[PDB]
Amino acid sequence: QTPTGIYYEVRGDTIYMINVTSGEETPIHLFGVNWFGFETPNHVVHGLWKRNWEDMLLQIKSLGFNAIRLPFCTESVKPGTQPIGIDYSKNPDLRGLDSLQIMEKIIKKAGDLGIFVLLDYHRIGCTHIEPLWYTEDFSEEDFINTWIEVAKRFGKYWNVIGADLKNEPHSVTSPPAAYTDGTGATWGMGNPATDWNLAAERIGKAILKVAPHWLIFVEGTQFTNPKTDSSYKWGYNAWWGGNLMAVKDYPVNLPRNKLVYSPHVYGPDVYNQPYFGPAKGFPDNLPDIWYHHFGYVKLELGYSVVIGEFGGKYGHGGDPRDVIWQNKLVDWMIENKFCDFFYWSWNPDSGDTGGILQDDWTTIWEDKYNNLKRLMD
Ligand SMILES: OC[C@H]1O[C@@H](O[C@H]2[C@H](O)[C@@H](O)[C@H](O)O[C@@H]2CO)[C@H](O)[C@@H](O)[C@@H]1O
Repeated sequence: QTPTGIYYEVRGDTIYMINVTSGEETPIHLFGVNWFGFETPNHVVHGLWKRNWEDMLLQIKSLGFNAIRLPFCTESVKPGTQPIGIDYSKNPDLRGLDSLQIMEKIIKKAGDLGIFVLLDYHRIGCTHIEPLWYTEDFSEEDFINTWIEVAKRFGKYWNVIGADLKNEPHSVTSPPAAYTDGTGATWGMGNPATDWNLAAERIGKAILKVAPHWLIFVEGTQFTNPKTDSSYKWGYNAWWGGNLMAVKDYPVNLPRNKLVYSPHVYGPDVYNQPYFGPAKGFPDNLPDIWYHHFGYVKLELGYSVVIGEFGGKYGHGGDPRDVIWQNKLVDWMIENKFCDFFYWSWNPDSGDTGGILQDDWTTIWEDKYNNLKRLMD
C-alpha cells in the first residue's frame, strides 16, 4: 500500500523498489552522502551561503551518488522556523521560505534527479545528539508525534525511502552504571525506560501506520547489556549508534520486510579507539571488530545492513592513520557486499571528519573520493 505509487521493501538483505503502476520491481543500492544542517541552529542544509541548492544536488549526482541521508531536529520540521545562512542571491527561489518548505523543495527536486532520501531524526534540540529518544523536557510521545507528522507529510514524496528513527543512541556514563543508571540507551535489559530495541518497535510501528510504504532504519546503541558487551573483548568500544552485538539475542520486532539495521562506524579522526594502535594489529585487526559489532547481522543473520555514517579527514589536516582506516573499511565493505551506505559527510564543515567537498564548498578531495567510489563501481 502506498500514497506515492512507490513501495519499498527488504527481501533477504536487499532493498527493492516497487512501482505499483508500471508493475516494476527492482533491487536498489544506496550510494549515499549525508547533507547536514537542518539539525543545527541554521535550520537548513549548510553551504547555501556559497552554493545554489539545486547545483549541490546536481553535483552530488554527477559524482555517482543516488541517495542523501538528511538529518533534522524537531524545530526544523515545524512550520515557521526561520533558516539562517542562505545567499538568496544564489538561491532566489528560497526567499521567504521556512525550513520546512526548503526541505520539501530539496526533497522534491532530489526526486526529479532520481536521488533517494532517508529522513534522519538527528537531534531533539538543535545543538547536540541526546543519548535517549526523549529528555526531561521532551517525551517519547512527543518524539513519536513529531515522526508521525513528518511521515504524513513526506510520505507523499516518492523518493523518500523511510526513517532513520533516532541518530546515535548512546550513553553518557560508564558501565556498569550505564546499564541501569537510566542516563543512556541500552539493548536487551528488558527495561522500557532505556531499551532502544524496544523503543524502535514502538516508534517504528507508529510510522508504518502512516507510511506503510517506508523502510525503518534502526541504528545500534553504544552499550547494550552487560552480558552481551562483556562477551567480546571490544564490546565496550563500539561507536555511538554502532553497537549491534545485541541483535542476535534481541532482534527488533518490526516486519522483516521493512526493517533495516543501520550502524555507524568511524576512524581515528573521530576517536582514538584503543584498537587503532599498530601494536594492536591495526588495521588488519579491523575486519573482525567490524564483524563483531555489526557485520554479522548481515553476514550471519542475513539482515539488510546499511552503514548510516562513516568518514574522516583522509590525511588532510588529520591523523594520517585515517587514510589506511578508510581504505581498509571500503576494502571490507566491497568484499563482504555491504553495498548500501551513507558517507559523512557531503559537507566540508564537519569538525572531526571534513567531507567529500573541500573547504571552498566547490571542489572535492580527489583521493578521498577515489577511495569511496570503489563502492560505486
Ligand atoms: O560515535 C561518534 C562520537 O564518538 C565519541 O567518542 C566516543 C566513542 O563513540 C566511543 O566508542 C568511545 O568508547 O568513547 C568515546 C568518547 O565518548 C566522540 O567523542 C564524538 O565526538 C563522536 O561524535
